[PDB]
Amino acid sequence: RCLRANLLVLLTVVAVVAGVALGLGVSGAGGALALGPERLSAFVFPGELLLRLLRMIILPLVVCSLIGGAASLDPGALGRLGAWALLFFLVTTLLASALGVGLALALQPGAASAAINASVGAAGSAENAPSKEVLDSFLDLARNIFPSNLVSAAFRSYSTTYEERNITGTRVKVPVGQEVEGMNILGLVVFAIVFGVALRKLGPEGELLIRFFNSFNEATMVLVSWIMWYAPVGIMFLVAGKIVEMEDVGLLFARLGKYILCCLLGHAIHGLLVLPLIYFLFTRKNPYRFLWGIVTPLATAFGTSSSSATLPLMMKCVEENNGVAKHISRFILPIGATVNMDGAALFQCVAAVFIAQLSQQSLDFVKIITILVTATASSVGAAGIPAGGVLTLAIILEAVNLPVDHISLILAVDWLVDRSCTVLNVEGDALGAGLLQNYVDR
Amino acid sequence: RCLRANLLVLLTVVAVVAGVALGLGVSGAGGALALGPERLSAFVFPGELLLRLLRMIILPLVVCSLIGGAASLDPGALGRLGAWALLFFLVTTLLASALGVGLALALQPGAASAAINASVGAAGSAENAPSKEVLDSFLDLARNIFPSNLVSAAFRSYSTTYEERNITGTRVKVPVGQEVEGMNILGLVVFAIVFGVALRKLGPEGELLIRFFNSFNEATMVLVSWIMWYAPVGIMFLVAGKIVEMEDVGLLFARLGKYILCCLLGHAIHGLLVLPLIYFLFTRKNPYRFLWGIVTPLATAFGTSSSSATLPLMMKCVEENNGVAKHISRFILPIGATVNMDGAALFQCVAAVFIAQLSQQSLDFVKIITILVTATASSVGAAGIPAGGVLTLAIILEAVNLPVDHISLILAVDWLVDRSCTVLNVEGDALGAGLLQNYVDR
Amino acid sequence: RCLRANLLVLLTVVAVVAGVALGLGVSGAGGALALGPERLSAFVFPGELLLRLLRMIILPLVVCSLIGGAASLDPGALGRLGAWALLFFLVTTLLASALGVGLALALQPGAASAAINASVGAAGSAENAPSKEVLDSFLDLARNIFPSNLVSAAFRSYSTTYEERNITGTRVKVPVGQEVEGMNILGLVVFAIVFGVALRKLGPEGELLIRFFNSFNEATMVLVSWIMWYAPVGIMFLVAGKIVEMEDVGLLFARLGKYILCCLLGHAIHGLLVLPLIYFLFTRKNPYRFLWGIVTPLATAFGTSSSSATLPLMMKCVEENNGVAKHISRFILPIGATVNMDGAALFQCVAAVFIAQLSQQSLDFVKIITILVTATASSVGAAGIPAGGVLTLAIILEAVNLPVDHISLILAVDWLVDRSCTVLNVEGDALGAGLLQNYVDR
Ligand SMILES: O=C(O[C@@H]1CN[C@H](C(=O)O)C1)c1ccc(-c2ccccc2)cc1
Ligand SMILES: O=C(O[C@@H]1CN[C@H](C(=O)O)C1)c1ccc(-c2ccccc2)cc1
Ligand SMILES: O=C(O[C@@H]1CN[C@H](C(=O)O)C1)c1ccc(-c2ccccc2)cc1
Repeated sequence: RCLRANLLVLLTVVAVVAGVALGLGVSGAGGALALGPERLSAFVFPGELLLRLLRMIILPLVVCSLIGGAASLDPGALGRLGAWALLFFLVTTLLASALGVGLALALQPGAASAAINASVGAAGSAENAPSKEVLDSFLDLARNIFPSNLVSAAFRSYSTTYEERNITGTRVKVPVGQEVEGMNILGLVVFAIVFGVALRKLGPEGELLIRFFNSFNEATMVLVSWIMWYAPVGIMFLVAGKIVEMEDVGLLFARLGKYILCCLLGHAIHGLLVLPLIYFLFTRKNPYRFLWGIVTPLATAFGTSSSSATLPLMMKCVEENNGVAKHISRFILPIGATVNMDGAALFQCVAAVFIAQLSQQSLDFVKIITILVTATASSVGAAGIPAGGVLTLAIILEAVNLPVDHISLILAVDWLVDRSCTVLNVEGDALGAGLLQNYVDR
Repeated sequence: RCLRANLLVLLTVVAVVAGVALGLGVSGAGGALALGPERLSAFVFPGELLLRLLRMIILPLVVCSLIGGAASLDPGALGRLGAWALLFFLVTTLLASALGVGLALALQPGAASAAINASVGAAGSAENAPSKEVLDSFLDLARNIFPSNLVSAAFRSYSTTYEERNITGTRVKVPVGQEVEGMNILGLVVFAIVFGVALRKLGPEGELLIRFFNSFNEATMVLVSWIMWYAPVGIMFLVAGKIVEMEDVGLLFARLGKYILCCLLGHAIHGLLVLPLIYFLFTRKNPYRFLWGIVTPLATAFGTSSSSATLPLMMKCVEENNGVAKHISRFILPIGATVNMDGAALFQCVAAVFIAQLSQQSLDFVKIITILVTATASSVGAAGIPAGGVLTLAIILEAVNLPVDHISLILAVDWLVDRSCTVLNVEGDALGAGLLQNYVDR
Repeated sequence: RCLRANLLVLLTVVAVVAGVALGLGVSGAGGALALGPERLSAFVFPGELLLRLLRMIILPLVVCSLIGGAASLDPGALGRLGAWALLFFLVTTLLASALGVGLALALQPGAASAAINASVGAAGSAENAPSKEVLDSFLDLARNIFPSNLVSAAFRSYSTTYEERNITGTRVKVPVGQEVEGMNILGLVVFAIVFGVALRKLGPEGELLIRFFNSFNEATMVLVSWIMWYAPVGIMFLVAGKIVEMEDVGLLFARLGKYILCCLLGHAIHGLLVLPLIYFLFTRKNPYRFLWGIVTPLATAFGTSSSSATLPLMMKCVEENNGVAKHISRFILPIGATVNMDGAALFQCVAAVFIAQLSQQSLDFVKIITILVTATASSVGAAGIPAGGVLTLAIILEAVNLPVDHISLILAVDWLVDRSCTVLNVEGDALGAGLLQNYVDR
């Protein structure tokens, strides 16, 4: 039934296109001048509503899916599957970062152009920042792993601020911990996996609880169906709002065309050559057909710019349309979302290479390897914190000591490239799931 | 067994009467002068303890009751029942507001009297307020519906404050969102209903989870029995404390007797003529007998002045004493508490008409309809936020541009009329439940 | 199998000893000068990680264990068991406080010595404090009992701050309530017990839910096994960090040797004479053998200095190694942790007697009884709040009006005696559990 099957894909693609058209027409016809902030809020509000709906269920779906998936195969096979999955995610993120270096080095987006100016963008506010240390970031990562409280971890994460409690002499900023807002999805993932392993360690005592969590996840999936049918309206209004919130006639594109083209080309090459090649090599099944099977979550990622929001829609589409195993999907795809960020590592590395290319820095071999490794680790470093969309580039440049004086340049255009990043991240998650499904099948 | 059956009703009526007598005697014999703030806190503390007990269980009871009630009848009948229930609540709230107009217009409580003075009450602090816009209130309503996180929604709700982030020129206050304290019971209600519909959409997978939630609610009901047996002491001490906290020899009654009489008469006429007439018309069964069946929750509402607190006691009494169906009770009565506020719409409209009557405003037909509709919507507008006992009148007067210069007059006497409001709200909820029980039975 | 059975006990004792050796060697070899704050954080971080792990599971384990234990015996036997348990905890805490008086009165640690000076310790900051009233502390106790919301009670507790809302004349600080951080484990304990009683009041409706909670607790116990195998590393690094954070060559020991010896001797006499004597008297079974059965939780308490953290390890060890009944363990040991603080009452009383002994106060009989009773009540007074490690001594001295001018003396050495306090608290909990197991068996 092609007409009914492809209806959703048609609807969300039409939603994205019509949202772009609506926003461009509104901005050209007057935009904010004809709109006002109140009508801007009402115009963006369906987007905020879709993101409120899809952030409501990631906690049930992630927790109960991992508990229902971990306790479906014995811990030996689970350990092997988790290890090969982490290896796959690490390799894909690393290949993405290397592709970013190879593109930004060649196209040279940091050539002398309008982007050389940074007074308007920075205006002295770029240097002023928390300036989180790399060690403190890794410690906050390993403290959001193994949370102090599960309930608080359902909406809070640990962030190490810096006070000035060294008045005795030579004032040095010292770390203090204070829980902030944002889900600790990494901690919940680890707790859930460990729980499911515990229930598989038990036998008849755990059958009730596995039945509970599988039923709960199936109910949440039934909610996901209806959220999915709502999603095109939210995507349309969200995209229209996010191109009405800033003019996009071509001024910022004319400013940073090489950098944005480098990022989008890197994302497409990662998402249409590298990972499809890996899938074909391993499972020997049409990767582009599989990619067409998941267009609706990809479009939702492009609209939403959060891997959080698109994941329920994705797990529904992968388990339903494509012939991916239910337990493998449950175990892998949440872990893919919180760890694999191929696009994030990609455009972080490309941004670093761009800001280094302007001012003519060297970056011969050692600094290249450094940016690769710290981008690969920051794939998960940025994962626990939702606020740090591109904030993690500052700590990278602190590690390797580059000019952070114009990091605010990307914040004007962060809303664009992060979308394609989200697309590639969910794509890499699904391709890992398919590969590991075939590996477990063999 | 009349002696054992009516014991609780006798006990709570005696508690209210003895609390009034205790507070009046203490205030006459010296009150605070003989008491001190520390003994005032210890004297009110049983009231605070009862409200802490009854706010502990509304979350379990509401969530699990709606999940156990929604998934007891098919979604078609559920949709019809929900639609006729919302229509009933809307019509009752609208009739209440019209009754408020009809009374305040006739009795004319805003005649020239001591209430004309407002310097002592306002003293310039009335105008200073957040001044929340109507659109922003509706957006916060639809964002507390569809919460971002369920756990946070168990004790937090979304409130749009206003910052001054327009330093570029012509400083205009802009909205920012920041979650505040207070349960998001509307969001939990909607999520729970949707969940129960999902479990009914499933079949054998959901039987476990329905059995879980029904068992959990029955356990919470068993707690409610013991809280109910404690409740008269809390009501007595609470009422005594709330008339010791301000002198009530008759000064404020002598000031606002017409307004308070108008509100209480409106509440009684709504609760003893209109809704009993509707019940008799539809189900043809003794409405005043049914009203006598539920005296203990009504007295608890009068003491507590929160529809939150009285609801567990009410659902216990309605399912136990009166012959109302268990599933219909579960589905309707929580939704009644968070949506139907007949008394709130009533005294909000009466307060508006009173403040308009002083200063001799017109309010011919269009403004009357405006106050009716905005009161009907603010019945649920004030529902998500517990702090806004009468705060929502300011945004109404912002919509229709009346003198808010003396809104602080009612805050001295808000503690009185809100009690009768709570009584009428729970009464309207039960009468809707009985009507819809008979409709489903037919 | 002695070699495999005693492996854990060997490992944690070796961990404590090696942590002491590591910290002393690091402090002697340069300590902070060779370390830096960043490496100090990385060196303490395994300790923080163990405490994050053991605070993650106390909520599941406490809640589900009490629900699974309360609903295993009928409410009559439960009421008797709870009453005899509270009587036992009260008597043991009182005996501990009397032992503290008897030791501090005899050894006279407040003799004229270096400890007479307090300018360096206090420096005027001792008097400045919240100065919480005793009545307000008891009210906050009874409001953390019977929480307003269960979810918030999973990570928040009620603390009455004091504002200055008496500008009308004679500015007097007035209480305001605002929820703060810290688990409301007392409220969760009471709610859980009451819930389990409700499920036992029900019959077939509750069997599912009891099976759920028992399965959930068993899963959490399975997590506890792995946390237990990790624990020695955390204990070693934590102890090393907490003796590297301050020099302990003997300066503070040379300052307060009599006071610390009094506290440790009181703890050992309570833990090795009084309670073993009671156990032998009642159950007639080797108490020191039972004490050897639980060495690993005692060492964990000595390392961690929190009865929160050690309790999962303790309930595992008591149910597994020693022949204590599962239901009795579940019901008693959590209640022991949140109520019985023998060591806390002990060193609080000893600290009071020490600060009274310096400056030559009388403390004949009435003040002795006062300190005993307020210490016995503050055993649970300090229990709800984790921040108040020794903060509760100030409100005691407010009750009985002693010099609080040098309360900051103990804060330098609070990290030492609180460890032995935690050891004795968990020890008293287990001994109560064993006694009541034998009583129920008889
Ligand atoms: O902050 C993030 O990363 C940046 C945000 N936009 C870019 C993108 O989403 O690709 C990169 C982030 C967002 C979402 C989740 C997530 C949460 C719950 C379940 C599953 C996933 C993790 C990390
Ligand atoms: O703020 C409110 O409305 C005013 C407060 N006092 C008046 C009254 O209670 O009638 C009007 C409010 C209070 C309570 C709940 C509620 C919460 C949970 C379950 C069920 C109900 C909704 C809204
Ligand atoms: O603040 C406390 O008491 C002082 C802290 N250090 C000393 C000690 O732990 O002995 C005394 C405290 C700590 C922990 C818990 C606890 C929490 C959850 C489950 C079980 C228990 C109660 C109260």
